[PDB]
Amino acid sequence: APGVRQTIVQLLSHMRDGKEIREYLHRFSGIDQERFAVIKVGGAVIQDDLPGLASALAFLQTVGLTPVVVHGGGPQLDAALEAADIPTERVDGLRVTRDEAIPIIRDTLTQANLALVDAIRDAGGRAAAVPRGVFEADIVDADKLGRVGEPRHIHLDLVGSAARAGQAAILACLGETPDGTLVNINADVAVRALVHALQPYKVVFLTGTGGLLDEDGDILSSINLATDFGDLMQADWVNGGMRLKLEEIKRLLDDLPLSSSVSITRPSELARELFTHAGSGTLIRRGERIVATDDKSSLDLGRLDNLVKAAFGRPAVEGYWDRLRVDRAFVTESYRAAAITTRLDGWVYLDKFAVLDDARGEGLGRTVWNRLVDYAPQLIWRSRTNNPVNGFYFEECDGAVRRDEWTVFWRGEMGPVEVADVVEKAFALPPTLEAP
Amino acid sequence: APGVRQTIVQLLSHMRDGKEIREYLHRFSGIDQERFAVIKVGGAVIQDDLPGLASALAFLQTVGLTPVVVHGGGPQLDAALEAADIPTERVDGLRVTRDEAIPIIRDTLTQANLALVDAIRDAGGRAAAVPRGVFEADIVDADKLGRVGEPRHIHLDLVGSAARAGQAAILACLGETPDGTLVNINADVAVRALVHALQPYKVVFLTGTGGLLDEDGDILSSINLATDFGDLMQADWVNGGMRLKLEEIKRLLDDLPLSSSVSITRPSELARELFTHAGSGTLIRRGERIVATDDKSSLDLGRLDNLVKAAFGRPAVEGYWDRLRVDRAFVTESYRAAAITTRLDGWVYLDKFAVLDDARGEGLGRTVWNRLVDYAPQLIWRSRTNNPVNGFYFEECDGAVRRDEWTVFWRGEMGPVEVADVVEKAFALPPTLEA
Amino acid sequence: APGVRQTIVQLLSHMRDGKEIREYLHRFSGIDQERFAVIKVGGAVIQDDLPGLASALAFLQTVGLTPVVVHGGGPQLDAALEAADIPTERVDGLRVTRDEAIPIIRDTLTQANLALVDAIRDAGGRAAAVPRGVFEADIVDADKLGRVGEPRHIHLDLVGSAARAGQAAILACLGETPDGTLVNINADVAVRALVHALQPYKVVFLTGTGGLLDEDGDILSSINLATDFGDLMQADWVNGGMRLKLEEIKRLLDDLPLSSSVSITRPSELARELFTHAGSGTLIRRGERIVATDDKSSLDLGRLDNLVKAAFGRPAVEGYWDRLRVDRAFVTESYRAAAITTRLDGWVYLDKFAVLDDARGEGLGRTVWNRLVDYAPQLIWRSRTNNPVNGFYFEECDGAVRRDEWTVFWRGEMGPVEVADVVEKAFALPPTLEA
Amino acid sequence: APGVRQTIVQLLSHMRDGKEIREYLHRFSGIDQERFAVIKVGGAVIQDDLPGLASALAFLQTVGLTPVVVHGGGPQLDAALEAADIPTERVDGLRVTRDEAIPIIRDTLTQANLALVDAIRDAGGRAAAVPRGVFEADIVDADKLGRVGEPRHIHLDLVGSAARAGQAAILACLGETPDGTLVNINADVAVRALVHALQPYKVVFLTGTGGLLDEDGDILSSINLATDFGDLMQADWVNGGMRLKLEEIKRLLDDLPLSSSVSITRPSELARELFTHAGSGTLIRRGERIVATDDKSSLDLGRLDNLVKAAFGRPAVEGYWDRLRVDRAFVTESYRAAAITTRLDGWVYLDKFAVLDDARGEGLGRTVWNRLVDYAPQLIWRSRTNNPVNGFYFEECDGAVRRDEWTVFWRGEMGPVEVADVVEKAFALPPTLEAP
Repeated sequence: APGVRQTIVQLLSHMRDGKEIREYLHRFSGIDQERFAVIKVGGAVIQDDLPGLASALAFLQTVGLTPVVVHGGGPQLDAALEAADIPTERVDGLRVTRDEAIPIIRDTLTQANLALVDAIRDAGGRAAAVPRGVFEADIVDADKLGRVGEPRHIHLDLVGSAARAGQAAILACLGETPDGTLVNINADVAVRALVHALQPYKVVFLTGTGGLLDEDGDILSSINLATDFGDLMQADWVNGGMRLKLEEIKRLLDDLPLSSSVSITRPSELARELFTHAGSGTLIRRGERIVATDDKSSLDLGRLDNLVKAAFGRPAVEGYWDRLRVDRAFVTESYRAAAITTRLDGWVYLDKFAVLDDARGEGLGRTVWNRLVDYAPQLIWRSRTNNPVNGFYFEECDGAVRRDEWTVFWRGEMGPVEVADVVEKAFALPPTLEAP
Repeated sequence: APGVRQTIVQLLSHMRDGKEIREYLHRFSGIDQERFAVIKVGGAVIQDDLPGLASALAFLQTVGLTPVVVHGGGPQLDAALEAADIPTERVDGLRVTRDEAIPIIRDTLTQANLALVDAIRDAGGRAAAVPRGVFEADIVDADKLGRVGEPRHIHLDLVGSAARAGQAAILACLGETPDGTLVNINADVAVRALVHALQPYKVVFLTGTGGLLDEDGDILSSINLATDFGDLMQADWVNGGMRLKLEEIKRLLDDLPLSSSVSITRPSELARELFTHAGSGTLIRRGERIVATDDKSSLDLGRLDNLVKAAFGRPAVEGYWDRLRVDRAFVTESYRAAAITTRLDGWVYLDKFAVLDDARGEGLGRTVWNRLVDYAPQLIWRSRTNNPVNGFYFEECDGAVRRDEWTVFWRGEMGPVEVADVVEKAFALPPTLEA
Repeated sequence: APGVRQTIVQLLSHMRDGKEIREYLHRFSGIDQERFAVIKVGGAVIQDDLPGLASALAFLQTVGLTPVVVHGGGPQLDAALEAADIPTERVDGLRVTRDEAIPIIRDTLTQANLALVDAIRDAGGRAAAVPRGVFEADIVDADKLGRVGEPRHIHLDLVGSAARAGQAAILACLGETPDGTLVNINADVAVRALVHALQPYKVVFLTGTGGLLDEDGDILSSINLATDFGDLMQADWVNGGMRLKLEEIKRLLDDLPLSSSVSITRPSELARELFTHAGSGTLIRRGERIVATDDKSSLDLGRLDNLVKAAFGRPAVEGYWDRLRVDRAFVTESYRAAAITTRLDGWVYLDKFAVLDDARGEGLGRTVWNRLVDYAPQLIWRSRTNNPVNGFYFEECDGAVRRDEWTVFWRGEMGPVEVADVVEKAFALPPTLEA
Repeated sequence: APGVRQTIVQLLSHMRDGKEIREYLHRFSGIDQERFAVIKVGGAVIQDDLPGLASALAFLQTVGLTPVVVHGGGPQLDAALEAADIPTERVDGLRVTRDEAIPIIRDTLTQANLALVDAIRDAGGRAAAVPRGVFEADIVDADKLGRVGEPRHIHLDLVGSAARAGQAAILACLGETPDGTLVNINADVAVRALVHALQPYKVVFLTGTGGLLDEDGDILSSINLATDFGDLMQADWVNGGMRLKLEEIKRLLDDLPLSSSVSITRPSELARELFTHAGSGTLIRRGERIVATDDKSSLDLGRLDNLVKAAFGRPAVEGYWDRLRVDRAFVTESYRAAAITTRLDGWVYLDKFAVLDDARGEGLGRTVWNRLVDYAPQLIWRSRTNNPVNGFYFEECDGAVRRDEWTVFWRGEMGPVEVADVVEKAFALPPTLEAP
């Protein structure tokens, strides 16, 4: 194994979008090599675009990553079994495939599966086709739904055989009960059980839609279940469809570490989505709630002082928290990220902003900032010249002001005359953390 | 992938027998994806010698060849883990595995199967494990034999997915009826159906035995079903066992092109057997019958002169064939191997013996010799000292005689005084090929 | 050899900064055998960090580049094994090694040298150790300094024998007078003579220090001898040490083509320094003086429009240059980097700033900025929000102002109220490049 | 290291001339990798045939072998220093190179050396040029011979650096005294000291002559110093030249294990010489004396019975050695190989022929056979049908006779009538070793 990595990495060291690939490699250097990625795909894409999914899969595996790919044959089977016939039966709320449809789906996927594995190989990747035997599942209903079952135990045995070898495990979605009765698993129950078993770092659904949509119909650049979910279920414009995947993605992530994430995208924007700070697709985390409030008394000072000591590096001076006045407060449920407003000549003033190393990487330091600006469109703050984080402040503000030691910033459509006054004030505020 | 294929020629280009690999392999340009090779193995070898088969399979695939390997779990299943949980195997005709044994064989082979695929990768080969879903088979008997079935249709779909990628398709021996009923195919019916479907160039069973035996117990260097089979079934020393595989191998080849062949061997002699003109193991063809004749006139001279020019390397001098007298003639149907007797002072005398490089390797040069000695127990012939073949002549004869240039031989329980005369004649006979 | 060269492109073809290696390397198609790179190192690094230099050298050579490395044994010889047998080094001008120290330095470097070549091979590189016989040198002083000499003629014969084979020629720092008298060249005179002989494109000293320092003690991101040198010698904070290497590096480059450049760095920042437009270490060129002017007329417009089309990517609108008013103009001699001031309400205003990709990497875009600020302590300019350069503008300014599309900047100790006016002007100024 | 071998060997397994290359590889698998081969070369070959030596060297190294090559510049310097001048001085009995010739030979060889290393690389091999620093040597005479010295200690340090890397160490023949005085070593003293230090298995001198000559002028297919040497020094036709190399080669081998050998040949016959059982060049061993005699009483029976028990596998029946009559006896000094003649109806009869496994491989079983036939041109013997050694008997005889169990052979221009009688006798002789 330590053979392909070294160079594939001495590569990744110098690039614009490199720092965030070599490290996946090191993390899953070994053993959790498949713990890299799960990836679902609706029947359509593989059919109408056999070639793009394929071009994609071969980049992850060559980089050291390991897609463990799963596919259904929505459209090729959905339509191919009507050519044949006896296609209708969807008993409870989803598809019943009675004894007659068994041989079709085998033969179809298996056809396609290879089509995909070979499509994968065509693209320069390495992969193993693993189209039977992954899902042990119990058939739970004999009469009604016909011949459909449920994932009870997972033989990861096979995937690892492909992966260990640097192959993308291309699991199709069929299964065998443990006595052998071949069964059709609708792929979602499959993906879960699977994501469960594997604990990948990322899980993606490839569709032709290739992004998800807001009220205005634009692509959705991230969700945060932790906060967003309830609302999100509960809006009309959110069409029937969009409430359920969200149900399911919350479980998928509710059952993985948070360190996990998710996109849903079209193959073409696949590149821009995993490794950049904008992108084109939906990434979904569970992320964490933010706690708000104007009520300095509802917050844990012992604990926040405990938050602060770790982010920056100093403890607040004595008698300080008592003295703080305070306008509005944002603490994410775990007291590892927080934002605080005092006031000044009417201007909302950012007093302290502290995000622990773990929180920034989860992309949380960043949700925080967001309720803070939704609430304060006109905002002033200051900052040490070296706080290497200054750069994010310049990217976001509509104002700046630098002296040797300190730099006062502002964010709002104000003209400097106005600003100069509170700003002058801002340079004058004293240091809140002790000495240099 | 970069370093592999290349660092295989400018490697085997600095040695003596490099032309025979390029020439059997290039001639083995039956890529046809996987139409390369089928390969049975008895349960035993994988167990007691996981490592050998494995070392072997990795040479074919890196060379450009493509073993499509298949395996049962004879001993590992026969014994341990079937005897462990004390289930026990029930035989009616051959083995009945009733509903109880299903989970064991899956779980056992599947174990071992990966054991082998990983054994394969351990050895530096590329392979895919294809341990379920190749054999669609019908369970034909419900009550009696329990849960056992029969190959009706073959999804080569899988093998080609491994092979196409340069993987040794390592199909283990289980199957699914088309409705799904998991079933135990006893491997033979599997291999046939399979070899049927595939039409490989070569098909080899691997066993501990690693060779097959004659009357005297020595390894058997080739058979020729075409001629040998009838007798071969019909000899007592030929033990019960040895009659049937021959029954089956006749079918396997009877159902493949003749261009096909077959070894049965232990991993260790696998090297010497495929690509050399001696070897160590059993190669089996169907070959062709030879018809026996004294009739110079019933033979194709234009064509034999065509056979001779290729074996040795000179053409017969003018007016020769017409001149040739001829006591008796053996040509294998294809005019690529032949043996000819003239006469001399009563002694049957080998005049010419030519077997083309292809025929030698098929083990046919060698059937030819056989009717020739069944017919002439007392025999004389001669030969050049360098004809590197000489060794075989000395292994066989019961006489020799060497002078710098030529060497007269004889094969018969005669005392030199008798012999000396025809022999002296033998040295005297002139060269039949030019300078 | 098969797997190496190839598994280097379809590898660095699936990443963002792959064009800059292909483009500095292909542009670095100064194979000229070894005319690739020279590389000094102080005794220390090889000792305390045998492994780093080593990890480094193996990247150049596998890439197609060819480090011709040279080494002294500063610390290993200075201390241990010279202090061990208690000989001790005698300095008159710099170091005298009288007859007694000969065997030590041979034996020491030669040790270490292999240590490095093997360190090199450990790292997956290819190299040849070339630890005697490169420096033919004359011992000029017999009595005083003891046994020390001077490089008169260079046998590159050896280096090319290692390099031609894809070996990092690892010349250690000993020499033989032409009659044979083994001699200790203090390495500098060696490196010069050597860089002289070789004409590499780049030449780098490796030290623990791994960067060079300014007044404030920060790493120095580039010098420009052409302009900087005089001042540079002539500053007190510039400590004794820092004046001389600069003396020597001026000569080294004064004697190479300008196309040459130079880092001085610690192994760890070696990556970021050669192939990026920021980096971490000292790059030194001779660069060229800039002459200072307010005379629009003394500048080559056809040629500047030629400079501008390349940096940004649009051409100026018609009748423009004629229109341009112009307070002051900085063009580096080569018309590949330039800065221009118009005016506005009294404020010097940066109108255009264009540095071609080549100039940036030479660290020249950056000298330019320098006379521009020495001249205009109070300065205003503007900029697109995306011009990925913006960051440098924010690192420098003492003012900013952002709106969706554009961003007005300023650099001076002014209070926003003053500024707001010219700034409001700044946002108002129209685009100078088309759409 | 275990990287290049495996395949380079799975290669060598099937060939006509293969069994005798893979094993050199295994022997010198590691560590004694340079203990593979030394190789000298006269100035001429590298000049007039830069390309052949070169084509040669690259086959050994690619096969796993490791030539450690040494060269002088006989002709290119011999002639190039007369262009210059002051070329004459050969003080004792060989060449004096006074202070003036130092810079020439450096500069010449070093030129050529690289020429050879590059010639080596041109040929597809891997090599390192190691043209200074191998020979530490003392200059022993200051005034007379000018500036020439003598090999006192050997830094093998360098060779191993090339070899370890799979390079053919191409040592040129210059040296440095330990204080540094550059000196010219005439290459022979160099080769010895070197062969000494290295203990290679084979050592070869490449010349344009490319073989050595007998009385009749034909190429000499092997010598055996052990026996041949005294005579060999002592024959007139043996010209002045041919007595001395033989002096030197005896020392070279007298100071290496016997397991060693030697050819002297032209590059073109280099292929046929190391790996076949004829060849074209001279191979030289020390080999071992053969002891002869008709005197059964001068031989060690306890010991021969000790020889016999190991070769075949049986001990002679009781009272046997006493009974043996005996015509002529050949024992090589070490009692590990022997040949014995009794008589029968006048015909010299080979009674026992036993060569221990070690002796056959030294090629000694084979010298033995040779005095035995020089002495008995008409010879009869017999042999078991399976004694796998039968084949050598057929290659050599001018007669045969096979029955199921035994086979009677003869060697001589006799007609079978004559022979049949002693032969009939031969089949009738009883087994000398006990039962099957």
